[PDB]
Amino acid sequence: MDKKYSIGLDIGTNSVGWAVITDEYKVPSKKFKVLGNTDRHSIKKNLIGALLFDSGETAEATRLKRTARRRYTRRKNRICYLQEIFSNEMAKVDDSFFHRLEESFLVEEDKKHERHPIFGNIVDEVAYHEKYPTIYHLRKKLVDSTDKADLRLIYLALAHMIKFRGHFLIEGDLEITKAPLSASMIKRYDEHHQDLTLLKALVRQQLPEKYKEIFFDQSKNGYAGYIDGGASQEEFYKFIKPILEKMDGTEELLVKLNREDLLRKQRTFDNGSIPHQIHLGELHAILRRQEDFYPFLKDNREKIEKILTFRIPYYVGPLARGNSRFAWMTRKSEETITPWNFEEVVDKGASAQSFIERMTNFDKNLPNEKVLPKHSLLYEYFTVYNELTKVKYVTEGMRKPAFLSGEQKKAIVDLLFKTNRKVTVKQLKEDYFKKIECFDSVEISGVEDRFNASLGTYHDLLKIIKDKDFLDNEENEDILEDIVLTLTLFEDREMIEERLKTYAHLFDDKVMKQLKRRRYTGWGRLSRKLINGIRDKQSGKTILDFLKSDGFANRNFMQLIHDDSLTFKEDIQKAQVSGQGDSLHEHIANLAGSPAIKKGILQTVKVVDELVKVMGRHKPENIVIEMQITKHVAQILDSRMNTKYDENDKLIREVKVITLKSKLVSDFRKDFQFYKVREINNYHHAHDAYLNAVVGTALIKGRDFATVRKVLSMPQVNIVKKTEVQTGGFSKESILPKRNSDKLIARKKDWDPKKYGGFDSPTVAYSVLVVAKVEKGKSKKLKSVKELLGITIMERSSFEKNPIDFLEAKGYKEVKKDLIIKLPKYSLFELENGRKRMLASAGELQKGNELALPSKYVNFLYLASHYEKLKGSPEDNEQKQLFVEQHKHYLDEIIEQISEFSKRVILADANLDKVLSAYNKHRDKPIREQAENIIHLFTLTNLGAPAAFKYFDTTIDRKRYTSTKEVLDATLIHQSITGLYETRIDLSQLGGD
DNA sequence: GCTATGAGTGGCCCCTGTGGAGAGAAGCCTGTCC
DNA sequence: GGGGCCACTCATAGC
RNA sequence: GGACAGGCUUCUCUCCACAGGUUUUAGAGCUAGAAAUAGCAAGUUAAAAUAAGGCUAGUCCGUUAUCAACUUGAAAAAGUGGCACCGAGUCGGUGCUU
Repeated sequence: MDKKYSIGLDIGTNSVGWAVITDEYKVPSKKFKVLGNTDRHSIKKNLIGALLFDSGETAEATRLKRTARRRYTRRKNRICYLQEIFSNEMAKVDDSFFHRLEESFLVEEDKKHERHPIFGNIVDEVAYHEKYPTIYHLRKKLVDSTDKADLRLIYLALAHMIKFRGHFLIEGDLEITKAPLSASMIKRYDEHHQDLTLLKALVRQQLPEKYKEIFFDQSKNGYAGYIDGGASQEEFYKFIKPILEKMDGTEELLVKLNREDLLRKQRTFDNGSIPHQIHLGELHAILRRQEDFYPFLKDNREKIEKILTFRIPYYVGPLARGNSRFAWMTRKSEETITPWNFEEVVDKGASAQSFIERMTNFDKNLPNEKVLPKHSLLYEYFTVYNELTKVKYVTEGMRKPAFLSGEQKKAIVDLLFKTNRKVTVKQLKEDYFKKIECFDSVEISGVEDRFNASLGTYHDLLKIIKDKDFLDNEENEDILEDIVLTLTLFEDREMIEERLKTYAHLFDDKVMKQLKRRRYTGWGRLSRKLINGIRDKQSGKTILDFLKSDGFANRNFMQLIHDDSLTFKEDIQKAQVSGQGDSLHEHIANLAGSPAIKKGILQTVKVVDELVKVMGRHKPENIVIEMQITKHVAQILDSRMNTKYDENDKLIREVKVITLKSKLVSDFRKDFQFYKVREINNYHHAHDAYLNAVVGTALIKGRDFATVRKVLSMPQVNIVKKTEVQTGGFSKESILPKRNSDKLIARKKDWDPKKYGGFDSPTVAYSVLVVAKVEKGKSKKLKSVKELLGITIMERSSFEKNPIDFLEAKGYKEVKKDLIIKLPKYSLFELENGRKRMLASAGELQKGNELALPSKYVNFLYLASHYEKLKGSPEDNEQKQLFVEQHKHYLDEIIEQISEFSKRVILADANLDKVLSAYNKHRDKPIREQAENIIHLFTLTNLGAPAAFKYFDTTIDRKRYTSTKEVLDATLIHQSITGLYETRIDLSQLGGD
């Protein structure tokens, strides 16, 4: 016999609960076979459990980092182009100058040429640093001076301008000197110097004791920390404000501080508002000044100007040669794209059209067609004729509200739609019914004070074209629709002019000019072919044609597409693409929402599949779920379950799908006092799923209440933590100063971290158990070892490619290949007395046990927690308060059970003693305060990584397991997604000494 | 008589600020419809 | 939020 | 239940850019003193990297999504685990079957 049963599911963002119940609300328990090598061949478990998983992450960070990488690469390319231009003349003066510039980052030992970059000699370098303390001084000198200067200084100025060209927020162009920016920066530098001198003098004169801390201590927020340390400008002002208030003569300095102008640096974050035109002007001035000496400058002047001005248009996209999934550019010729010949290579119009169209939705009724623009004339025709199709009007002498004819529709559109941007009900009644039809009293139904459809595009074309006859000609419909498409697709005036150039023959200069200024945004939901492309086989009328005039039927779009006597429904059904059934992964990915809920849905579906496999492949009667997205989950479940068609090819619904809301179950809990505390454990998800299933089955349809109470008191529930292989950044991105340690990772292959510093704290991908021999001690004696080694994310490819060489690189010898066992994150281990630990990383463990607490304690805790906030009748409130007052001794029992559970699995003796001392010290506090503090206490034993918490005013820090050596002899557990299937492997029997 | 290793403990640490252009989805409000 | 790392004391044994 | 039409709000995906921050090196520190050190001077800028790198060599790609174990598979993927009853501190016992 197949015992009828149903599945209840609770779906969140981090957890998926599953419950299986029979017809009588009983939860069966089965005896399962256990694979492995241990003596435990059979384990009994209950058919209830919940799955926990890490929250899903979006793609924002990847997008930002990819954009940053592209920007850095393109800046490097600009610098390389500048150096390629200059190389010919630079070689004539100093051939090794470029070599010196590139290797300057290395230490003196690794440098191949002389250590001083600019000149290679100490005297000239000192002279340059003395005459020109800042690059802005050199910039102003080159702008104003009329003497032939060193080529290397010109290169430095041009490179400094190019590498920091500034923003492009504005198109077009925007001490009397042509370099206001450099002059302003030099003025700020001089003010900084003078103010620093004055500050030092005043501090030394009045308060000499603080001189050393302010001007020598790099560790504080003083001037030294503001310059050589990591102190920010705001922090420096914060620290220096009280000191200036303690001294005299600081009124000017204090006013400067209030304006954030005291001792201001040159390289400041306010530069984000500098237009690129200032840098362009300085560049052009320098080029003009120095072109009279260097022939190559004036010939390549426009190239240098373009390199600064050029940027890739955003609609074009990356200049990829086919092998990038993000690329869409159309490339005319296979030449190497350069900022000088960009115009002749890239089809700007085609690329822009591809960029716009690839995000446009396909027509749902006709998948192989694209929708029309929201401001398309044909779309506006469709909307207007659809609205006026169902309009009912009541005049004098009319018993029934009549329907408008096509002639009336055309007349009304011509009179008001083509003359008014929007047509209202009152305006219609006054202008057509009162004037044209000469009816004094007319009542219109279906439209609220204004028509939602309007001919805005027609009015724009009337304002611009100013020719009504050209607009009203059907022979122009193709040209007008193409014009509207062109206006919607592009935003660049140049491309708009280029494409409309073909139709410029029908219009004057000004008409073409104002057309170039119009833009439209938005798109419709139907395609051209659907509305007016396909024709009826008999009458030849399209959907639009019927909407214009349909006789007494006056059928709307929905009626036409569901009309059995017309071929529109036939064509729509025939056009349904019988494409490959989307893979459930990609099918779920096609949904709208955060990827986390998609992960939850996929896990839920796999849980359902495994449960069906467990129950002997006999499908349940009902599936209860709780969370459009819920509707899509229900659709997916129905599609996967009901798969057989009857003789009439109808859908055989062997399994019914149920959707429920949390409020009903919450009310059921409140009425029958089945309260839950979200902090005690994770069984609440399973209990909520069980309640969902029970309530659904009861609604569709003392024993039941007793059965529910018995079920909710079960201690054995299957909690499974889904293992995940960590991915992402190689390590923390904060570069740290050099230090003699083996834990640093180099930024580049040949950059020894001991001399350059680098990255720190790699993220562990996974660990593998290794049994081998390692030479330890000064005598290099072989020692057989057995330990866990964590593999970084950066080394995953090397490890997977050839594990043997990678392990030998670490010093391990005699590696037994078949003994390597991959252990993903959160792998489960079993210890003595049932104590369980989850492998968090290579060197840290997490608590892997769940506290089983009886229901009556949970009810008492809930009642005490909201003792003064009960929402119900006064009799119920007083009953609950009295019941709380009856059982004050439960607190001692709760503390005792917590102590026992801690002594059994937590092993936090110092923290447990602190907890006991705090509990004894605060035993006279109000009951509700006691409950509030005790609720926080369960964080100590909750599943997951240990965390700190507060108990009254005493704080208990987190207890961390800093050594994974105990699991080296434990029993490894592999659990299926529902945890019903297990495979247990004993690590102790492997790798004996 | 001296060191080395591991073992635990407590505490500190973690890249950030903005602009432009579009496309799409979803949640509410009104009207008509299948 | 949770894992990585450093400064410190200590356990413990080989020598 | 679904589709279209007007409005409010939030959220998601792709591209172009900018300003920083961090790191190493250069910017002769001087005086007295064996040195520890004491005093004085100065301090704003500059170059390169900004996930290791890869081959498809592009002015491209490298952090989202996908993953219990065993057999067959490059992988997507397919396949693999008795039942009923009585009990409950992480699940225990009893009866039939292979």
